[PDB]
Amino acid sequence: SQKSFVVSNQLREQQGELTSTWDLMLQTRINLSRSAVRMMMDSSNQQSNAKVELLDSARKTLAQAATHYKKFKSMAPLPEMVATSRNIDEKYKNYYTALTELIDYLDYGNTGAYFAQPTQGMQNAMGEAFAQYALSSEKLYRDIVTDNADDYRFAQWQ
Amino acid sequence: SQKSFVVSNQLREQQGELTSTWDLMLQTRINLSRSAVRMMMDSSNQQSNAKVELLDSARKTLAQAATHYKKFKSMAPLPEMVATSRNIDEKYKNYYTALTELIDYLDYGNTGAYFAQPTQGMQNAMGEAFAQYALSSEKLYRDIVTDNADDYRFAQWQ
Repeated sequence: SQKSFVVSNQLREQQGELTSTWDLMLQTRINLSRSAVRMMMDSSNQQSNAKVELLDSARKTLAQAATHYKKFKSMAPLPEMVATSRNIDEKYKNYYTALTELIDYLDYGNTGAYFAQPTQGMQNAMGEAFAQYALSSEKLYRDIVTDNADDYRFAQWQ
Repeated sequence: SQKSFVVSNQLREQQGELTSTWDLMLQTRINLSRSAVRMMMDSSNQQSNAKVELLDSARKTLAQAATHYKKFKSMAPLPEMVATSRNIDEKYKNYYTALTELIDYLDYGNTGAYFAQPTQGMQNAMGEAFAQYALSSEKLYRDIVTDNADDYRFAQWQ
């Protein structure tokens, strides 16, 4: 099918990869918090072992998030999506770096530095960026498939 | 026309409400864990004082999740989506109930009951169900927009 089908499909797949990225960043946050609460309990016998398996689960979900994000970046943007795509990038790198620092803080037993990070603010900023992306994508998508402004070229360095 | 557009747009809106539902269940899980961790810092701290605020934030996100799910349910399924919708309902109800039970334990500071509840498997089952839904929807969407339509009718109700 059709070249507008390729373009419209691309927008849905880009959204799908960002959805997966965001989901897996949230799962990373959950896993890290589960690890932290284990480290705040009377140690060994209970946990001290669990805390490690949970931190490893956080590493895994975060690597999966980064994989989805790389797949996102592999799909050329529509020119009208470049600005919101860059805003996604800015917030993603900040939250991704925040979660990698959390992993590190817990890996060395540093719950104080874990609690000290303003993680929630960075999560919220990503969430809001992801929402603005989805608004812009959906409105372009409508234009494309009702011919109201296909575009209909990918960004490219011609 | 276009009725084809009404149907395809419906599939996308349904996927969007389920995405919002899942996102907000995960944020509930995060907020619950952030509350639980503060319930274990306890005493002076400063960090601990937010334990009730965080549990309230969890109540908020879970209620938002339920609202998105109600919106999902407001949109009549196509017959081809009924089975996977029912599977989503099952896994949603189990995970929603799990989260509410976590809330009710932390309501009284019952962190041992909170830790004992086997939440992670219900979370995972929900996640799998959402994945399966998303794949079936996308496949159906592609069938719909590549024609023929005609053709696609919403569920009837007698």
